[PDB]
Amino acid sequence: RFTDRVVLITGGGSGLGRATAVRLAAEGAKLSLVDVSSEGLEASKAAVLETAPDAEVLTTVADVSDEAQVEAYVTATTERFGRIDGFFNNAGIEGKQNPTESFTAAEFDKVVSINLRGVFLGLEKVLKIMREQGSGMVVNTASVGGIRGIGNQSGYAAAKHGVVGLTRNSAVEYGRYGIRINAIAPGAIWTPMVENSMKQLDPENPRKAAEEFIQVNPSKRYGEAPEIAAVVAFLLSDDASYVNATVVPIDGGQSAAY
Amino acid sequence: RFTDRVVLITGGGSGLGRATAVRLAAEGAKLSLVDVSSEGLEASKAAVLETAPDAEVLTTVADVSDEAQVEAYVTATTERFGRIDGFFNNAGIEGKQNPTESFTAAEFDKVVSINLRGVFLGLEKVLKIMREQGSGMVVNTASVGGIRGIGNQSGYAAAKHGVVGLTRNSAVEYGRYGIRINAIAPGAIWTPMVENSMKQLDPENPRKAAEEFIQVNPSKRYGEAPEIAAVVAFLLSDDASYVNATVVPIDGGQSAAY
Amino acid sequence: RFTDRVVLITGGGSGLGRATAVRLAAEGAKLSLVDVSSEGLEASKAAVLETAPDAEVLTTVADVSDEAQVEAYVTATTERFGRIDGFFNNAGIEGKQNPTESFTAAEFDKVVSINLRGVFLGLEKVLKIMREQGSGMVVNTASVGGIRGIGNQSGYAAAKHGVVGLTRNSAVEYGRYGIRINAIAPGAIWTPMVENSMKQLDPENPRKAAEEFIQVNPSKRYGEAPEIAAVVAFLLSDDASYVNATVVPIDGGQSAAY
Amino acid sequence: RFTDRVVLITGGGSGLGRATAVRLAAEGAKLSLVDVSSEGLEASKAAVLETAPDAEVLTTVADVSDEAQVEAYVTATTERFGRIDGFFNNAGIEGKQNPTESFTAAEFDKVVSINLRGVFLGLEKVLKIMREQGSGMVVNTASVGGIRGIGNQSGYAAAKHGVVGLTRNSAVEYGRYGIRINAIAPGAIWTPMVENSMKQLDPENPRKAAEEFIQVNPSKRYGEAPEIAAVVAFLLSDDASYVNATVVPIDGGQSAAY
Ligand SMILES: NC(=O)c1ccc[n+]([C@@H]2O[C@H](COP(=O)([O-])OP(=O)(O)OC[C@H]3O[C@@H](n4cnc5c(N)ncnc54)[C@H](O)[C@@H]3O)[C@@H](O)[C@H]2O)c1
Ligand SMILES: NC(=O)c1ccc[n+]([C@@H]2O[C@H](COP(=O)([O-])OP(=O)(O)OC[C@H]3O[C@@H](n4cnc5c(N)ncnc54)[C@H](O)[C@@H]3O)[C@@H](O)[C@H]2O)c1
Ligand SMILES: NC(=O)c1ccc[n+]([C@@H]2O[C@H](COP(=O)([O-])OP(=O)(O)OC[C@H]3O[C@@H](n4cnc5c(N)ncnc54)[C@H](O)[C@@H]3O)[C@@H](O)[C@H]2O)c1
Ligand SMILES: NC(=O)c1ccc[n+]([C@@H]2O[C@H](COP(=O)([O-])OP(=O)(O)OC[C@H]3O[C@@H](n4cnc5c(N)ncnc54)[C@H](O)[C@@H]3O)[C@@H](O)[C@H]2O)c1
Repeated sequence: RFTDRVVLITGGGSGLGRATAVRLAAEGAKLSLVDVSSEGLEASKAAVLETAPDAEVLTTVADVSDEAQVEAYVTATTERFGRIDGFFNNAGIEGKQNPTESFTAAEFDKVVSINLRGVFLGLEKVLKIMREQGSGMVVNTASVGGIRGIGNQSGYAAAKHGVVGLTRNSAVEYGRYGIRINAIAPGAIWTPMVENSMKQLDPENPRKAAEEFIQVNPSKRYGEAPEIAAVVAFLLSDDASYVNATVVPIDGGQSAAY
Repeated sequence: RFTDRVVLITGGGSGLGRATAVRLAAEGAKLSLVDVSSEGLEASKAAVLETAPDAEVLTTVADVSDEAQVEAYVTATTERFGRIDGFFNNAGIEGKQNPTESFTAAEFDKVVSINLRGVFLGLEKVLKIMREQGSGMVVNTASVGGIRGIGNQSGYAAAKHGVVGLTRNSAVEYGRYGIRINAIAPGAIWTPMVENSMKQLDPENPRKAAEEFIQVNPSKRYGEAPEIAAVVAFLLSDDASYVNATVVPIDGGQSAAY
Repeated sequence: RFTDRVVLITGGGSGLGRATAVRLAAEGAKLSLVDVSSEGLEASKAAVLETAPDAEVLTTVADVSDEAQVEAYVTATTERFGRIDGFFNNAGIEGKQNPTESFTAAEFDKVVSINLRGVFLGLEKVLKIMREQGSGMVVNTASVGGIRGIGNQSGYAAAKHGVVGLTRNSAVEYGRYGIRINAIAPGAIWTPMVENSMKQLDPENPRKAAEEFIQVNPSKRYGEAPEIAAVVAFLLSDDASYVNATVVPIDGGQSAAY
Repeated sequence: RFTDRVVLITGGGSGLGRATAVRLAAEGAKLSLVDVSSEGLEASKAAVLETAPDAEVLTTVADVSDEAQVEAYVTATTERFGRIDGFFNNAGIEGKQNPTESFTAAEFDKVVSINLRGVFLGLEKVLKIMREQGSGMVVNTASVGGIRGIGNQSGYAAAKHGVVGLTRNSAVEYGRYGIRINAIAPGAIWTPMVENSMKQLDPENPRKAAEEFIQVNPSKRYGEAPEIAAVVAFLLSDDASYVNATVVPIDGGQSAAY
């Protein structure tokens, strides 16, 4: 579904970004990966070539919270491929866990700058190009914490709910051009962020924390990165031609459970 | 994604059911189509064979509001294919439009028996088979009227919201077996039901009614049947392996717009 | 806020209905209580008179699943008071717990006839009267099971989600007259229904079942009937003059928690 | 319901903040009003005293985006009253209307700093006091734009959705102490912010813009400030003792309408 289509992925040097890069490459996509980690980008490109030896992959180091660097990764992508067909606005961090009264303004500002502002900046720059093209698909990475309350994550909760807001508002504005903007709300997916999250929950026994967290999930298991990549591939393809402004939870069913 | 996978579709003699049958067959599925209309079933099978000449298609005439007939189509399916990998619980009617005070108990009961009871009976019989298999994917057809208020459709609104309830409740029960149960919430899709709906809205000028209804939609256009089939194919495939108890609107973005 | 105002309550012979009757009478309301239990209705009236000695209370025995009896209680109410200012469409049953494949059509039909059809019939008759008056407030009792999946309650989940649907659809139709129609979504409130529910969950140890069920609740406790009555009094008063088509969870925050 | 109870209100110098101050004072509350406008505060206190001459009202000039000033208004409140029983975290601005690609990072940052960061800072300082007290009620002002997509308001949509996120996350954290945190989602309420919003929509004819905007609303009219104050009074009182982590739309029913 992606033969010769250009997909831009932020946070493409690890986890969901990498898994999505691999899935899209398998479907024929041309890729532009963006991340602050050159080490991660190198590994993601290598992972991609293992699945698709002829895949064209561009890598760019950029901090999504910096507007100048956002313009930089967008320019790098268009100069290399000449267009942007898909955009996985995915970069993000968790933030240090703490109850609201102890979360701190510094940490709140940090999480908001990357998770929310970064997503806004990406949309501001990429949507202009897509409107001129008269086409384009976008997926913003929210979280179940973007539609429900997890606790001890003021910054993340505010930022991820904010991402859903950007998704709904932008979708209403650009849907008339054929552009589709949706968000995914991943739950407990075993990625580097989630592994570290469990480390925060119980530094002395992260394994116990992880096992305990998933007990209440209807599917009774953690999801894997490729399971998220499969949904993102759907939302960036022609198969989602009439899906717009939606939030798709990928959580085994927990957000719908009482 | 459906090579030799058996998919059972109710309401398979027209519209969304037919479009989904065609898309799934193109992906290699074996099909069991169910409908009250033998003539519609014949046309759907011919349509499937035009796209996939070697497709195996079973057809069964059955009224979903009758428990005996529901058991009959499920039995016909297992005797023919030996298993059920996917289930598109899609049959339904709109009901005669009227404000709540004039909707009538007769029409309310009619719509509920087909749109809600029919979906329940399907789940009751099929989920047993899927649990025994240790696998299965289910998609129940709700509507944007199942998550929002459209007006003048007491019966449809109650029944479709009910379908969402069955989806959420059953998903919480069967997710532990690897089974996934989700619902689609189609909006303005041009099918025979929507065409007839606009005729009810303004018998004197159905085209004017259709044009006026879609003016507020963010995508500025009606959706087409294949656009629904593409989403159903995703939700019935391995790509939706961690998606459960969700409702996916396919409405150009209108349910999310204020 | 209810001096001289007439409020009609179904399921007024116990739990939430009785608690609401007491609260409304304390606020000066005239009452019309409806229930299948004559014993309950008389105990409710007695409870009302303890709080408001001069309260005017009418009691009518009626089964809400029977349209003729619904018309009977509405007529009894208008013949005695001459108008209906508020309507707490509250009667309901839980239904025998069982997974979807074992829920049975008989039990499904039973729960739907009382919880869903009963609410529809009440709206059909009462909304005509309120439209003619040019005023009126309605509260339909849904449940957290009407917005989330609890498990083992196909009938209840379908019917309560259906109640939310009736609420949204009817609210869109009658809002223009100044009429407001909203729904409440109670969670773990200790009433006779919840008491019996825990008995179903663990017959040998219902006390342990109740204890374990509430552990995950953010408020860490069960709600009490008067806490629901307070919200209903708000929704049936002039304070809710611009609140329409909403679902208000009264669950300590569990439906919002991941 | 508020005899001698201390309620702190940000954005208390105008619109919803002022109307809420008046309603709460009528119910016996002691008030602490916070705003960047000294004239606004003076006018609000005068309005309160006209309704309740015996009310105790403290006013403090502070910019909610500045942490030092937030700590200052909280300290001013506790030194004057010794406690904080209710908190209406309400201050906010709209932001200049523009499609996403033209919204600008500067305007995005401005709206987020006041509407989102301001709400977080308020919760961080006040929830500590309420936890120590073992009691407290909080209402954060979101918007229909915090649960739906309005269009042309990237900053507002992101910030208000973020407010809903803080509401849910904090509510899950503090519900165990008996504290309740909820959000209101006002729609078209005729206040100074909305009047200015219509001027942005059509500078040439703001009246036409306003009339056109409300046409689709189910209630067929704009809401008034006292109608919001009535809901906030409910949410800050004992009547909402089991209501937590919810978002209550006060929009005539439009967010529920398709
Ligand atoms: N339950 C949940 O909330 C949940 C679970 C999984 C993922 N997610 C979301 O999915 C997305 C990806 O997460 P992941 O699991 O793959 O984590 P990850 O840490 O494996 O990958 C995130 C990538 O983003 C990069 N990154 C971080 N800050 C950046 C910045 N300022 N500029 C550019 N790149 C930056 C990191 O270096 C890393 O390569 C994130 O938005 C995350 O919040 C949420
Ligand atoms: N906006 C919306 O609400 C919207 C728009 C399109 C479709 N839908 C839903 O999609 C589903 C399919 O709709 P469609 O557009 O393809 O309509 P359609 O009328 O073209 O097809 C519906 C099929 O269901 C069959 N059917 C009806 N009652 C039946 C019964 N008792 N037993 C068995 N079969 C029965 C019909 O014969 C027909 O073949 C329906 O559930 C419908 O409610 C909703
Ligand atoms: N968590 C939850 O889902 C939850 C918790 C409490 C209440 N509720 C809902 O609140 C409402 C009140 O329930 P409750 O807790 O007070 O239980 P309850 O059993 O104490 O009271 C319900 C009343 O409804 C009456 N009733 C039942 N069927 C009837 C019929 N056919 N016609 C007329 N009256 C009839 C009963 O006789 C009883 O007096 C119900 O709709 C219930 O589903 C839901
Ligand atoms: N449909 C909607 O979205 C909608 C409609 C009305 C109100 N609201 C929300 O309700 C709240 C009140 O709005 P309103 O209608 O009363 O508008 P308003 O302008 O009349 O009052 C808002 C008050 O907040 C103050 N304020 C602004 N920035 C501030 C800052 N940095 N520090 C301290 N005070 C500050 C203003 O001076 C003003 O007195 C806002 O949060 C607004 O977003 C939303």
